[PDB]
Amino acid sequence: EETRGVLKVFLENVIRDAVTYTEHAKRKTVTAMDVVYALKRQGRTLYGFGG
DNA sequence: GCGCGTACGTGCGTTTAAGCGGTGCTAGAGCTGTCTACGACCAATTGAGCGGCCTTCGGCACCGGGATTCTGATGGGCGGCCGCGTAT
Repeated sequence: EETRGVLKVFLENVIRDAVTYTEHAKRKTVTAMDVVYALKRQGRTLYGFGG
């Protein structure tokens, strides 16, 4: 139960960062691309899927 | 170290819902195409900003003068010294 709470914490913040750009971009269908930059912000850079 | 307790791992059976590949639909990203507003650039004038330089009143904490309270030598008067001393 404890971890689910955190998992949620983490998703929330990242998706929070991600969603804004997508809105910024005048679109709904939020991209994988945002998922990542948003991750790069919080400080969890990912190698694999992007740009 | 040791001992008590119990909770969490390992199993089977029951059960529940992910993953698969099948189709359909249209939304929303991506492209594309024309206009023009807003930002860069160059100019000239102006005062906000920085170095240089020294300001004044208020607040913390040390202070100031005057009446008043407590301690000390002074002193006549009632008593006691019993022991040397003059007079008959």
